Amino acid sequence: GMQMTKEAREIIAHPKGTKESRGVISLQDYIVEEQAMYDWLFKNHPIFTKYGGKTVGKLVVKDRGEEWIEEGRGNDFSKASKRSGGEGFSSMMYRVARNSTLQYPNKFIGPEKCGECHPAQYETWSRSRHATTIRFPGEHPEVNNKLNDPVFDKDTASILPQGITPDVVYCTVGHIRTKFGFFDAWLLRGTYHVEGGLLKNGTGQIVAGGNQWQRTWALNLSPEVAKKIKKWVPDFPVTLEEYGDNGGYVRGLASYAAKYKKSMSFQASTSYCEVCHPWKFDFKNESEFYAALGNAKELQKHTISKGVSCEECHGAGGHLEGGSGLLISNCERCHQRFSYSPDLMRNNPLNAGKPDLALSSKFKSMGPGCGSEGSQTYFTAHYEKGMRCATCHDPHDVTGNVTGEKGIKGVSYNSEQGYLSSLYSKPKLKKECTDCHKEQAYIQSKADTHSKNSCASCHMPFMMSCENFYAIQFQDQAGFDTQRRAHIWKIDVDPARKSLVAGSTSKDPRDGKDWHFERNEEGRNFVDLMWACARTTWADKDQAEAKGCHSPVVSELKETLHFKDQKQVYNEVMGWQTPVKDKFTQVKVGIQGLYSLLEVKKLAPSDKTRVYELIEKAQDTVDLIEKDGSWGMHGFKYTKQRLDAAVEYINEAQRIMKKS
Amino acid sequence: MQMTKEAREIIAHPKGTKESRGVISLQDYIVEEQAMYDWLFKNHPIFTKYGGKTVGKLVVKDRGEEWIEEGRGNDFSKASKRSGGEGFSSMMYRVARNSTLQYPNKFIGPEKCGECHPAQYETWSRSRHATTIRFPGEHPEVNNKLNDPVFDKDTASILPQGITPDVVYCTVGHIRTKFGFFDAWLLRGTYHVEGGLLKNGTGQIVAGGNQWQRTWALNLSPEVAKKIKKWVPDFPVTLEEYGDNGGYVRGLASYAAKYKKSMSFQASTSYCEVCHPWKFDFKNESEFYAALGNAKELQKHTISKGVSCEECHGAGGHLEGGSGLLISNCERCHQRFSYSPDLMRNNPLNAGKPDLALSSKFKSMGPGCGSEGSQTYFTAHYEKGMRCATCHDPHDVTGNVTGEKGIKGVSYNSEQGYLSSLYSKPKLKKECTDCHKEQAYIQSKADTHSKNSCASCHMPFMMSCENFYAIQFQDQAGFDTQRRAHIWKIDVDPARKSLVAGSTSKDPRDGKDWHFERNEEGRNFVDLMWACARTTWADKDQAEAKGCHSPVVSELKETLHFKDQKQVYNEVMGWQTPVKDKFTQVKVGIQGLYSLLEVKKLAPSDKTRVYELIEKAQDTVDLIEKDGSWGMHGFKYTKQRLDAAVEYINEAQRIMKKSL
Amino acid sequence: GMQMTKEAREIIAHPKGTKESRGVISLQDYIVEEQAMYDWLFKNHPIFTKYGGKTVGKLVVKDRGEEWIEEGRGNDFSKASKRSGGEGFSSMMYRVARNSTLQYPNKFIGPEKCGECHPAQYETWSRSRHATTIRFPGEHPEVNNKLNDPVFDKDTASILPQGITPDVVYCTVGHIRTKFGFFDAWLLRGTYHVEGGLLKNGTGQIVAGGNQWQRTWALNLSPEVAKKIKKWVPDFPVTLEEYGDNGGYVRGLASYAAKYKKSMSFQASTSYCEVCHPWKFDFKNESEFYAALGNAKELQKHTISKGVSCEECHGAGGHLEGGSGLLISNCERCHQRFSYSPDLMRNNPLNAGKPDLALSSKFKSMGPGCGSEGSQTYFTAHYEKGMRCATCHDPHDVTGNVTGEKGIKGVSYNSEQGYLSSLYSKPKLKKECTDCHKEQAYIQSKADTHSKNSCASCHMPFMMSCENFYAIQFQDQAGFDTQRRAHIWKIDVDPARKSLVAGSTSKDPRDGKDWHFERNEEGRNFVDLMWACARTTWADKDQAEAKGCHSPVVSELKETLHFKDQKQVYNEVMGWQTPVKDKFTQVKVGIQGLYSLLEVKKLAPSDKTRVYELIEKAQDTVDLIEKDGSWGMHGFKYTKQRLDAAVEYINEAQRIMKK
Ligand code: HEM
Ligand SMILES: O=S([O-])[O-]
Ligand SMILES: O=S([O-])[O-]
Ligand SMILES: O=S([O-])[O-]
Ligand SMILES: [Cu+2]
Ligand SMILES: [Cu+2]
Repeated sequence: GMQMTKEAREIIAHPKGTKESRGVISLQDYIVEEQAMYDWLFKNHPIFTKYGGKTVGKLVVKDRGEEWIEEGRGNDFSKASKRSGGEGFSSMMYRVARNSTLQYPNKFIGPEKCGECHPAQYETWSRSRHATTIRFPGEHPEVNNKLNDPVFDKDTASILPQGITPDVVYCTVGHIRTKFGFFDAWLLRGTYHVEGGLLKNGTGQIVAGGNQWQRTWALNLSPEVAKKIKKWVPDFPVTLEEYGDNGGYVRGLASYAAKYKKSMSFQASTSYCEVCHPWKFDFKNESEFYAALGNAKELQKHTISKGVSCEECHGAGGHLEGGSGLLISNCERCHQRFSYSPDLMRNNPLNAGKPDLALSSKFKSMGPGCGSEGSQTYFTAHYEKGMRCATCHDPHDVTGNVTGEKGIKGVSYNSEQGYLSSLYSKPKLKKECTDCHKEQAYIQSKADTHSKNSCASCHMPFMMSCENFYAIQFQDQAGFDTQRRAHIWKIDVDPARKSLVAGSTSKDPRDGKDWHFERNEEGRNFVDLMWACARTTWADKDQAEAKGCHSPVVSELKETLHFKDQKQVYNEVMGWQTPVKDKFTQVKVGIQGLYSLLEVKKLAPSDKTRVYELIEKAQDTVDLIEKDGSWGMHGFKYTKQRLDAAVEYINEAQRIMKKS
Repeated sequence: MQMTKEAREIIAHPKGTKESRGVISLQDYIVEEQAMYDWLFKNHPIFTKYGGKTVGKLVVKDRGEEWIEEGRGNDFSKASKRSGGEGFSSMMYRVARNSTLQYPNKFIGPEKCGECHPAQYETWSRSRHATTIRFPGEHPEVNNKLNDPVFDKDTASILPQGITPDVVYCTVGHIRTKFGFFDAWLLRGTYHVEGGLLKNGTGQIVAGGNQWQRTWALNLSPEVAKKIKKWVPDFPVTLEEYGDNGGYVRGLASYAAKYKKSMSFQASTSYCEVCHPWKFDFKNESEFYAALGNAKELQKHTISKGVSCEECHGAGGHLEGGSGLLISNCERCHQRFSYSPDLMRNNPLNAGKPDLALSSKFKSMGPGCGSEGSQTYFTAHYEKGMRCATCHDPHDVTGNVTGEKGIKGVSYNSEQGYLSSLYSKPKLKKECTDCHKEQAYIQSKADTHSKNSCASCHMPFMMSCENFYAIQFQDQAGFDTQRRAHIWKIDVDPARKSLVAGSTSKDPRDGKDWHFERNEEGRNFVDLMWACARTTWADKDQAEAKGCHSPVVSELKETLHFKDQKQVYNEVMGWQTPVKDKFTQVKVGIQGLYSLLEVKKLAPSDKTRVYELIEKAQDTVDLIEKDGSWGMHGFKYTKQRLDAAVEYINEAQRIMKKSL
Repeated sequence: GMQMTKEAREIIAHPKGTKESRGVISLQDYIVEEQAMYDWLFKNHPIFTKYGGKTVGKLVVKDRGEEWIEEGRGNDFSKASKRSGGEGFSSMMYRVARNSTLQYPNKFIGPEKCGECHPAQYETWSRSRHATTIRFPGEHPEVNNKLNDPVFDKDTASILPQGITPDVVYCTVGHIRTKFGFFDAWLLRGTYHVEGGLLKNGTGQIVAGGNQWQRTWALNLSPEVAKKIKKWVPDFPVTLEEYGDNGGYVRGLASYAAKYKKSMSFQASTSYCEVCHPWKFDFKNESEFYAALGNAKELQKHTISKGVSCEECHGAGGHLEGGSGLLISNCERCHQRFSYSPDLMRNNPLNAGKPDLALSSKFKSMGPGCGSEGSQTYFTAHYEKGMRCATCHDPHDVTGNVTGEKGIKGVSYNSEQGYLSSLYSKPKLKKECTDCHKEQAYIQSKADTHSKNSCASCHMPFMMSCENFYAIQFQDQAGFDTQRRAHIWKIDVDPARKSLVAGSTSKDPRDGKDWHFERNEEGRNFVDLMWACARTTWADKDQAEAKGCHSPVVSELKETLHFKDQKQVYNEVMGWQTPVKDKFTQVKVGIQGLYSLLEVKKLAPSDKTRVYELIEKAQDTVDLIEKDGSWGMHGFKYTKQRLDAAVEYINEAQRIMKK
């Protein structure tokens, strides 16, 4: 029936933490501390006290033992390592650095207190999604504070699912940007709704799923857009019923950590959400905490920090006397999301004994997860060269000056609330690509086909699934659950090889088993050309402003520029790169031949001068093209024409040489 | 006699965090200061010996005004959503760790850090950070004569009349700019004693006459002042013309006081301990209060003076029993943010973003010393991730500067290294030329300003350390000019000014709400009068380059004495207009010729030759565009490159001309 | 009477620490706290309890008083400083940042617990020599776990010297890479062996020295190689006896902190080793610690951190609740090793009052010591520009993918334990020379004599001594005790000036007194041509794959490329640089004159265009060669191809200007 997971039960039965032995809290101490919470929930959550433990769909407990220990094949990683004799535990993706929300008292003073002395950082931080990821009812002006009304069209979803009303919700998680979710007053993750009644008075039935409000489904993927995609992808779901387990009762409210009417996780905020979308309460001790649980108002009134606040990155009380000590976040708590791939291990016998080298990112079904930018960057040249998040990003102003969409006429949507209203993100950067890649920027600056595209538009497609909307993941088509920006940069040019592949445990192309990034010959992640050129998304401002790129679904270009498969994209690339690489090689061979001749042939001074001059001008051209390294993809006309001139330089020198 | 209204309101309704959370925050510091002021009202000699009677009124200035109200913090607070607009904002003056009111502390002193880090002790100890706080007997640069004239026999001593070393806890400062003193009661020295000696309670307490100023004592003689008056007719020459700002002898001005009219009554705790600190070894507060009033006792129990290792790195650093290691970002002492209602109002894009209307603390009409951080905050360097530590060594902040052997003063001694110096030469990790290669390359060619440093134009000494408003005539780029601006961007305009009065100003001399202007990119900028024609005696580059174009200090011919910004602007236009005109024709030429290369009627070899010439010309355009000074970095070289490109374009046109 | 050092006792008699006065432990507190340990050892170590205090060779106590205070002339530095009126102390090279191994309880949880949440960094750190510098018997698969049999040839050394058996060894220190040492079960540094019996039985005699297993002596420096070296360096030692006090009873076991049969340091791990090759125990208090001492098994059982583990760099407990506070190591605890040189101060009157500017590195006799990369880099352009270890190095994967020497057979050596078996190091870097030095890299990329060398091959010779094997230090010949890589970069071009020189106090070229680095006119350390080009070493994989470079000992090149002195190297450099500089000057002067002429001669527009084209293309060449700054040493053939073109350009423009 109802119990903690195996992993947790095994650690509880034989704990090897350090709190008692060393006076220092470590991973296993966090697994054990969670037991009272689950015991309290099995006795006091309405699902047991009012609904008799009955649900439409099976309840499935998912505590820190599964999230912090088992996730990302941490047991396989552990067995593959020498650490603790191959007998230890590995927390691949979900863990905290400091005390959890089960420890009272804590030393948090709240971001407003940091802001008294650091008013400048408070301002830029406070207009970011870090600051408002956790909010209370009354803090949603972007839907005029109507959490139970349709956001967009009147037949699509509200933020809160039916039967969940604001007075039984501790908080929402998320934004209009991508998705929302909710926590009830007992700090249980909202993996359910209530049909035929309300949670608030124990009426109706608890139903699994239909729990996660999804912007793209609600706004952009109408039945007519779905039917357009279905012309290309004959399995694409159109009717609500074709979304199946991933769906629900109304377009816009999908099932997440649940399958609709079939199963639902039963999970406290402590097991998972506190890692990345946190809050902290001001209670003196845990009794005060347990007495306030189940009362949304009392919990809210005692909330001293919401979301990714100053102290979540910099430590409770920062550097203040009596505080816990200053930290400077490297972001890996919430943005790394390592996941071990036995396939990457098996496929490269050179990696033997180095299970770190077979790390991938957490996948949500067939797409790399949101909050995986760190595990993605780990296998890039950038990271090898010492670059980290803070190299490029401002850590405070992470959302930027984005705004609402005035053209949307929805039932509750209000476009005028700044970033709260926005469908996009524009993080403030310390470094642009053009700061370090000057030759690429130079070629790209010459007026041509993509000369208005940002560097990011080809190099950082929106490959990541935040929603685990597997009903719409058709990855070989570079769509359609595409809400976060890949941090990989390297573009592979190949007719067939894919960035994203199924694990060897997969038995159907759509089962979603053990999907992972593939690695190229340099041991790095890469972006395939279907993602780079032809991806489909509604999260990409650059793409929206460049005619939807080459997506058969969102491109506004003529239809002969709609790219349907990677081989077609590859052949377009080849049409540009092959003549460029031919002229390049011709020049290189010409330069070498002429330097050989100059070592033995004697020429009149004015002719010697000219021959040398042409060789060196040809060399300037080939050095520039070689350093650029795109073989015409950063600007074909400038590139081809410059090389043509250089071939002609070589031809002139050869005539002069032949003459003498 | 009472604490300020601001401090009293917080005392009446405190909302700090020391009791509620075990963590000391801003409001706790306001509250803790009460006992000190109660003690000073009963025990300070002004009251116990002079009966409360002063020539000039006493105006209490505690943390309530310094750490809360300054920089228009209450206006910033009301403009913020933080705490519903009802909070407090510490804009410029606050500490990060315990104040000097908490005993015991964990400070061990810099000599102990020095035992294991002898290398950093050596570089730090020969810096002004190390000696900004000194005790009588530590002033070899004036032969330890604190009561005799430093320079000429008719100019000031460091300590004003009535103030003797034995009633002084310390001096603050150096010969570099200015000195001040604290009395043995740790009250700031905003007064002197006429017809008597403080130590005897004889004579009368007189407001002002309290801050020794190097520039007034040494450089600004009535002869120099008369020379200035010739250009600037309201410039003061006689001592009485210096008015409230002055005093009874040249070289002792009034600061935090107006001569015979008003004087601040302020403990060290309210203000100075933020930036020119000290720490005592007392085991508790009773020992501290028992020593107060005894200079020798305080001195003996002083464990840290000035900006010592632990002031940046934390009491005890990383040592066991220490308070935890810090790495200073310098904003404690070098930021000095100040909110400008005008910057908010003037730019409706800034609405709801009061951080964007931040300026720097002004000392009347000039940006204050220690505002390098609030200046750099609104620069491209800062946007690109650059911070103090990007360019500066944090230890060797003074450099190898020395005294002036040519000065013959009553007490000045020129042989004490940096103590004797008029200048500063901070050690740098990065020079402008390390990152700005095109600019450095053009600037390296022998020409008019090729021997100037980059910093000589880009970083003028715009900042007032002394608040010597008697001599501030900002439209003329003088004359209270002691610290170096960290702005870099130079605006090229006939009239627009860096520094402007606030809209509360009713007279050009009243100095109300002065602030920096912002350009179209939202950045601070340096006007041409500052960049080219400023008058200062703190700038060694300017002293070694014939005084630049200051009508007051220039040793150049008189037509190179620039008297207003329009004149400077016309000189800049004499260079940039022909450059920009030629550049423009070359660029249009290149584009036109490139487009005409698709005309038949052109021999192939003519076609290639045309290309070869416009290609070379494009190199010139690219260098000039990148440089971006339009000849200000080296007119002769810029002209040599453009003359070449003019020939290339005329030769290509000559060849094109045959087609017709 | 066995007692602590003069230096320790003087501080103990007049202590000026901060632990009692301020609640904060500082340097003098660490000196004071070492008393009980030495008193315990004088009473309880087998040297006294089983061998009656008798040893072949004099016992010389060396505690924190000498190591943490007197070393590197800290007393001279102190007297040259204004700090504490010239009357303070200065810890030049050996000191800790946080509690020593004398303080109990501590807050260490061990690297496996860090790695539970940081599995990635655990993996890379765990395959590095930081992780395994401290090991217990049982953990040496690279010798088939035979610490008492010969490693390599049957007539060379085992890791543990005779009389010393695994059961009375707490740990080894080191690797096959360079050398090993041991600590006995009482945590005394192994500066001795036992002849005629076993330490564990109290039989035999304690003999001084012959205590440090040395890879290069054991493997590479056979009597035939030594004879080859002797042909060039006549005083070079060939027979065991010619190694003298530095030597011992078997090739491969040298004397270190000891002179064979003559003297031996008596030193607890606390005095020196715990700075840089540390461990930590889990004991609740110092009683459990002392009760365990002398029992290797119980000490091992209670060892919670070994070697340079996560917490040694990051702090006990890291950032965890109840831990001691996160640190980010800047490496200077173990890799700096500053040493004050009164010669550098005296030779430069400008440095007066500034003793920091006369800092050098720890020397082990006549070679800069291992673990002095920091004091070296401190006087480099790179450091002046803000570069630190972490600019170039990954701090975790510091060993790299190096492997055993397959092809050598030895009685015990096992070549398939990966980095454990390896003779070399390949630290993972964040930045390569070529990332910042583009012009140099471009010229070096052109196929030519050295175009296949790494940048580091010439710029970072293996100048440093790990072993203090002074019997084989002949520094004017750039050999032969050469185990770690110099971090200096700047190459000086001179027929005679040397990087490494003897102090003023030296009275014999081989007495090894006060050796230091010389400083050039820019105030920096520099690499002389002998070290850069013709050095001899067995630690440099780049050199072994490039035919041994120009070493007369290891070079496989023709004998005319065996460089025997610096004057010869210099003459080879001048043969490249002189023609380059001559053409460069010709071009540069010609550009200048052409631009002047253009100001006052008139030409046909079409001629004028030509003169400009030729001058600008010559300028491009001048700017590249000048920025490169090697005057052909980065690629003579290409450098000459560019300058040959630019001489033509200028000649042709002068031709045109003549009419
Ligand atoms: C791409 C690899 C290398 C880089 C990045 C590099 C870098 C440098 C740099 C920055 C300098 C300073 C130049 C100056 O003073 O302006 C230099 C000088 C020098 N390098 Fe290299 N180097 C490389 C490879 C080599 C190799 C393989 C050798 C020897 C075969 C070598 C020998 C020298 C010498 C002898 C100098 C001194 C030149 C002089 O001052 O006269 N370098 N190198
Ligand atoms: O549930 S969060 O990973 O999108
Ligand atoms: O009083 S200080 O800001 O020059
Ligand atoms: O004994 S360690 O300095 O190679
Ligand atoms: Cu997500
Ligand atoms: Cu000042």
